[PDB]
Amino acid sequence: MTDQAFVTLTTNDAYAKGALVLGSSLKQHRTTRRLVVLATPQVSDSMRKVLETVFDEVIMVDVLDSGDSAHLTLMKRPELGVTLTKLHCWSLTQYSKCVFMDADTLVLANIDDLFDREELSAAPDPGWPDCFNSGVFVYQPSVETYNQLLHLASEQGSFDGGDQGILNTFFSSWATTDIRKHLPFIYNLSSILPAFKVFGASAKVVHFLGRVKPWNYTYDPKTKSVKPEFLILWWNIFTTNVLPL
Amino acid sequence: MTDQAFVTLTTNDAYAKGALVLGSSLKQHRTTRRLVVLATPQVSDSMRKVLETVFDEVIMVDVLDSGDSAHLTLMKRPELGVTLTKLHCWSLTQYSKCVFMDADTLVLANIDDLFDREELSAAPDPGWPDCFNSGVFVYQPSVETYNQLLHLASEQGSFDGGDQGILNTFFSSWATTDIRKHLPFIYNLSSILPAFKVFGASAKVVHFLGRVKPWNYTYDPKTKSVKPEFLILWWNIFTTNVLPL
Repeated sequence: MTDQAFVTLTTNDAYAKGALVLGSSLKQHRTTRRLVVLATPQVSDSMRKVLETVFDEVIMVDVLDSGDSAHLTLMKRPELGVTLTKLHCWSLTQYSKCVFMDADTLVLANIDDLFDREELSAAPDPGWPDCFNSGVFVYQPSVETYNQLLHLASEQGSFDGGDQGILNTFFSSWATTDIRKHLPFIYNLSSILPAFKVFGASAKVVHFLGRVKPWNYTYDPKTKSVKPEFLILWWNIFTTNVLPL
Repeated sequence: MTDQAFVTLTTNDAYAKGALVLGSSLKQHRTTRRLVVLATPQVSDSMRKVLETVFDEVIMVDVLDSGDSAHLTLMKRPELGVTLTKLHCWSLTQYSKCVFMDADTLVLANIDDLFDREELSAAPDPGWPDCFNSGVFVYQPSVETYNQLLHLASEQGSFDGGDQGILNTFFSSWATTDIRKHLPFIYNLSSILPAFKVFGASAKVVHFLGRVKPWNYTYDPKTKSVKPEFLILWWNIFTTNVLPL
């Protein structure tokens, strides 16, 4: 299936270690789709070489470059540099449908059935459930949709300063229209109690939303612990699958 | 509209002060439906007299009495006394459709359009959004449905020990079937940040989920403060509307 792909984003070498675990977990449960990672010039050249060993395409996005399609929007909204870089996922018109996943997510089972969904399909966000969490969403690349999002960013910006705010404003009918575009919470399980004991075993994707990202923990290979099984599995994939590359 | 009603529950005099504010807020925004409160013998006789000044029906429920329909279930599940008392809302077969609201909720605008919904319509719960919050839900009373819930309580109980767990287990298709049965989050806004600045103004019902209930705060009538505008409005309705009764 060279027609569809999983898309992620790395703005530095720290988040690149998260995408390496995400891409390895996508390979571990045997995905038939392509693996795409969007990278900025802040990612070092040697870290991009490590990313090529996991992902099928390492696409460079530099919103600071005047030739970039989102550069004029950046001058109006200089605080949305990361957001405008992520919005380049709609520019990947070589694919018909994609599933974007942030670098701080981890896959626990095959989620290729997400490509049976339409744009825009996303899981509900905890805290404000009438907004979807932009950590995992199924979309369809389009130059039209991409230019629509850039104009919305220039006109209004983002009410949370990130991508989730503007994406919820653009796809504002998500909470009341089609329930098939509501992904189950197990496709984007927030790391932040009795409900977990009943449904947490059916988790497919865990979203690390804590203050300390998984790669910023101090991992002890002797005890296989850190300074909670999901955080241990992240470092297990990182040491077993990612490092020998 | 003597055919439909709002239903609440009071197990003691402390929660009875919350139902007095809830019923007063329902009267403040002019509801055309009946006001029903379920009370246990633990509510004092004089507090029931105060409840009759607000609600149209004060219905007594005593699961400790051997003649109660849920008494045999209580012997199997002695920890679900409050839950089995709340489940008596389905026994109110004199109404065709009802909207249950917990005593720790507060109404900010007319929500009579909730009776355009079907059973079971409820708002998503924050924390685990694939489960609905049982603080506000639209249901249809039925002896059949009530006996179905009692048997589920005897067989499995509740995975959270309260009503929300068993109600989510019984109405398990809520998260994936009809989106019209997904009430907007403003119909049950949890008191527990950038999303509030955009949508919080459209709030219709606020659900006080904090550790300290609104009636357990120390209210100073001089400064109109407590020991945050929703907690102030609760005590304003309590002092202006409830006390002169």
